[PDB]
Amino acid sequence: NRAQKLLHYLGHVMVNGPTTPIPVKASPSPTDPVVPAVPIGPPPAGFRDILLREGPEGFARAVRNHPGLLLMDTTFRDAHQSLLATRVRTHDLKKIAPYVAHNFSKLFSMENWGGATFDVAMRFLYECPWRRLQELRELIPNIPFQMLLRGANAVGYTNYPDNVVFKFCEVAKENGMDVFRVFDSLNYLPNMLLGMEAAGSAGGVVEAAISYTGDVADPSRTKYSLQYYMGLAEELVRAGTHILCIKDMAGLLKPTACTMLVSSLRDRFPDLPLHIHTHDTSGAGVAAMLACAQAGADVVDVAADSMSGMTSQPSMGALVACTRGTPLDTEVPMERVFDYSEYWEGARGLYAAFDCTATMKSGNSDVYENEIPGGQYTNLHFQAHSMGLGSKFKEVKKAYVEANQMLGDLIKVTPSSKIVGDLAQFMVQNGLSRAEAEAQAEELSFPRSVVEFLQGYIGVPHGGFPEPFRSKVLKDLPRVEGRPGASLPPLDLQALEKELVDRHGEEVTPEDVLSAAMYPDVFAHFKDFTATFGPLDSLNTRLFLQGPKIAEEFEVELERGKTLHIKALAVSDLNRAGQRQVFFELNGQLRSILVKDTQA
Amino acid sequence: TRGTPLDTEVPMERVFDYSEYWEGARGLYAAFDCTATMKSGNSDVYENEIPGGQYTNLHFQAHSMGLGSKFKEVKKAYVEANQMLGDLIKV
Repeated sequence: NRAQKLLHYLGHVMVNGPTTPIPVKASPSPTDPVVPAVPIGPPPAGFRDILLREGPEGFARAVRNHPGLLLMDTTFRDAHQSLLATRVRTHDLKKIAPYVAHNFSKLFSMENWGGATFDVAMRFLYECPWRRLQELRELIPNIPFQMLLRGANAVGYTNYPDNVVFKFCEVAKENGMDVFRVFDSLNYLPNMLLGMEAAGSAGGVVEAAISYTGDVADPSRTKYSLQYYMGLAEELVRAGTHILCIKDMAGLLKPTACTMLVSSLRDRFPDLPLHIHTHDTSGAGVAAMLACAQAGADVVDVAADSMSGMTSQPSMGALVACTRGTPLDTEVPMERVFDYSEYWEGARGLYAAFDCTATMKSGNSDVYENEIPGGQYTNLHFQAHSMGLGSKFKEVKKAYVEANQMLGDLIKVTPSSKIVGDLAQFMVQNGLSRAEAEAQAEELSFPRSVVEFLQGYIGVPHGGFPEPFRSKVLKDLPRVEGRPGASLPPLDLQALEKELVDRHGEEVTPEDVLSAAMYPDVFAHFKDFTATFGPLDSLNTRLFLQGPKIAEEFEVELERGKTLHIKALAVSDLNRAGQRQVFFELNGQLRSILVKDTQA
Repeated sequence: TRGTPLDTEVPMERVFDYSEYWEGARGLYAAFDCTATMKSGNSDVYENEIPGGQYTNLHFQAHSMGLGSKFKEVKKAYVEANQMLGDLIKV
């Protein structure tokens, strides 16, 4: 039934390995983290109260006129991709919410979702991000929430019908999501326009970001000029925004660049709040970060110190220590930060089998010449080292820049980063050179992602795309021009709902429908896997990944009344055809279950 | 130090290949390493005043014998121990 389901799952776990590959021969350490104590009464006041009480622009004016500085935490989304394979369960995260709210109250809001919030939580993690965000609201009625959003594509890598994004924003407002970060990988203006328009139409604060690239301090850089960025900012604010941001996954924000860009932003709008978000990858996050904070910055994005350094965002403890005897007046009890960071350090030791510190043990430099996203850099290095790519993985990264150059130097975050990635992968695995690729490419085959990009689904960049290569490779394929969202006919989601109901549903809800609208195959895989092995989100980290050691007693809580105690007794051996018998002990019941081995 | 009068003027390409070489040679001594034990550079170095060359083997011992939760008590009385020996400049 239900308990027998999870027992079957545990048997499969013990006999086999985990479904997700384990690239590195390592096991979780036997050191559990320590939870500091907090009171039971209501938490101190943050900024969610202002939104629940005042209009959004009134809140923005209050923030702009608020004396000092503010932080907006990000320890749920970006540190995952920057450091791990974005493989941190909600079980570890359902133990901090009482601590932070009852202690921290000056935080602006929280970042929960982002780029790798669905795929990894649908491919290698068997959880539901909808259910992940649904119950996070009841524990923090103190600090609002924000997600990272992609404009043209709703949550995927290719453009989708606009009304899909409309329902996306509507349900995001309905469930408890508070703030949006509207942004698209390229500078295709209609993408940002549609994203902000949908965010406003759904009803809620619209916060926009602009990707930054290159050295804005050098006049030699011309493709993304100085006045280019201010023109973009002016036209978007003319379209109507609440807070402006300068997006940096590459972490190339420089102090002189910092001060000049912040000054330029501040002249024409010393009225709207300025937002910033970056990755302390090269190791220069804090310095230029505080330069921007001193100059004109208002909202700051930071994660915990245990997931700091390396490639992720700057630590909150360092800035609080530096900006305490400062007019910005952080003025938050900073001793609690010690125990919070130490809790997270204790919790980090579990996922030692996968991390960016697997082989590259130190922080990532050379992003100033690689301009690869850190959240994607860690994933690339992880998968390559899983494939045993060592020093030869150096050239795997090397082919990326020429792929960009042949495709034209364009800004890349969600889709285009992956497109250049697998394009360079193919380009280098064929052992190809640039001269012949430019000369002869029509006969040369390419991955379907290259063709999809060349068709024009993502959109036209600022600098355009070369005509000869697309003409040679595309042959006579149809070409999509303008906004593909308008070009793509709107599709009825009611029929998809009926299809999913007829497949496995009778009370299913539309959030499942849109999660399938990500990709139906992964949704079907997840649905069958859950309908086979049992309900998740009651199992520990090492229990999920490594498994319970023999003769070890454990407790798992799923419902309000169903309490159970489990201890592992023993396992049988290969009898005739990989059939094993396992004996488990419940609180008062003891049963033996057969499990099917597959290595024969 | 690029648009500043400090004028580092160091060829910044060879620094890269130096970095990857030193990453390669660092992995040779992979049996014991600070990063392997302590995952990332951390705060709380303020009230501890640990010398740089001592925190390594100190946390080494702490997590080698499993004093993850007992390491905080080591630094809890560290200030009091020093003040018993008098507030001292220590190397």
